[PDB]
Amino acid sequence: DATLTEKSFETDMNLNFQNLSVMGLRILLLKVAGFNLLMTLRLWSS
Repeated sequence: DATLTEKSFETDMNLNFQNLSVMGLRILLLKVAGFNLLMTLRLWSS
């Protein structure tokens, strides 16, 4: 029950290339993990 933690830097700040950087990285991570990593790790530690 919490927001994991803080950092004050790990944001998106969409605007130019940075947008595709944070967005593209998060979108891919979920596209590669949502159906692969999350499946493997589910049985394999970490």
